[PDB]
Amino acid sequence: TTSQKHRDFVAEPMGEKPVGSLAGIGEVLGKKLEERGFDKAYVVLGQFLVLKKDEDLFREWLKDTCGANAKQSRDCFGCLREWCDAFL
Amino acid sequence: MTTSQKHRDFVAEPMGEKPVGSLAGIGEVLGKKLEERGFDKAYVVLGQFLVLKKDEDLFREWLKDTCGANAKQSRDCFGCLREWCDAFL
Repeated sequence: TTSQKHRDFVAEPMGEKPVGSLAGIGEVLGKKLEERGFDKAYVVLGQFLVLKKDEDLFREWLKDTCGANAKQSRDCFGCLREWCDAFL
Repeated sequence: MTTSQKHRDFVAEPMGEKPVGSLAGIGEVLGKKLEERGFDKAYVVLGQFLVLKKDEDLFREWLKDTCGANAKQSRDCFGCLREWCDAFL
């Protein structure tokens, strides 16, 4: 199952969308990401790609960086993976 | 058109699993050094470009530090990723 936020994100180029457009990334997680330099969705895409799309390493990085729980990191990973399948 | 045919072929379509050598400015010598440092697919270099927030100075310096690229090579590589992003990101 997936949220509408996921489906909205995977359907279109992300351009300059903020980090909060990513599935799983709510207001709390977004503030922390912004505070650490990840202010737009594409910067988080960048990390996903530097980590060679590795699910375990990306979800752990998201936990260490902004405190995402398992569901939140699962949803964020899945939205980036499906976005890449469509556009990359 | 003053770009390389490599640039044009790269920016014309999604990059998928293209090797790092498909990037403009990345010949066999630079490509090997990038591959040895774990940057084996073009999208991994895109990743670094994006984590650096598309900053030319930071990205070109990273490329120089990582594979020894010269100014022309690093400018070609940045320009190709910049225009790819403008087209597809």
